[PDB]
Amino acid sequence: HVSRVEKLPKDYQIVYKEIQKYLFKVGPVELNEGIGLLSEILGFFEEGAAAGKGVLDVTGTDVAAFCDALIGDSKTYADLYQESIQQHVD
Amino acid sequence: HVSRVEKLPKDYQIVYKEIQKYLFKVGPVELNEGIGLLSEILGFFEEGAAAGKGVLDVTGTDVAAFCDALIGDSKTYADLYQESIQQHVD
Repeated sequence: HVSRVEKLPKDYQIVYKEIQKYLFKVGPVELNEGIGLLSEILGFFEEGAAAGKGVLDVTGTDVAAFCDALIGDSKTYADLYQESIQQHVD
Repeated sequence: HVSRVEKLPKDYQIVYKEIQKYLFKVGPVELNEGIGLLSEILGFFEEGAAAGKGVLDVTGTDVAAFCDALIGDSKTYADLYQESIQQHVD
């Protein structure tokens, strides 16, 4: 078995590696929120591939601007976190 | 500010809610890996929307089968986790 990152087309992998570096430097500092963000970007990329898009058609040429639009807050993480607890009750 | 989940088209939100329930019952039990998986599915959905796809064009009609293909292992989480540490050095 292998990481789904390794299953991306090569172009997508190159841009993902740029992304990991960037987000480390400007994204959430916390390990878990950091991986949540990365996981999310990975899914953009996976659906991009499946849709027959080139990576820059997903991010645009300004990849940092793409990342920046997902870091504006942590409401998204917070939602997913709170929902999982509400369930773990179940 | 609001969760990006709330910014999805309504059809995508409906299928995401089905997904949260399903994954809770069959997905990783661990809180963090669970949110990582959810984050990833969310990105599939976000790129689906941006690409002009209907949700079932992203998941297929067998939504449980879609979820099942992302739960076959945790190599993907493990990768993202190990990479973040290697960096937090930096």
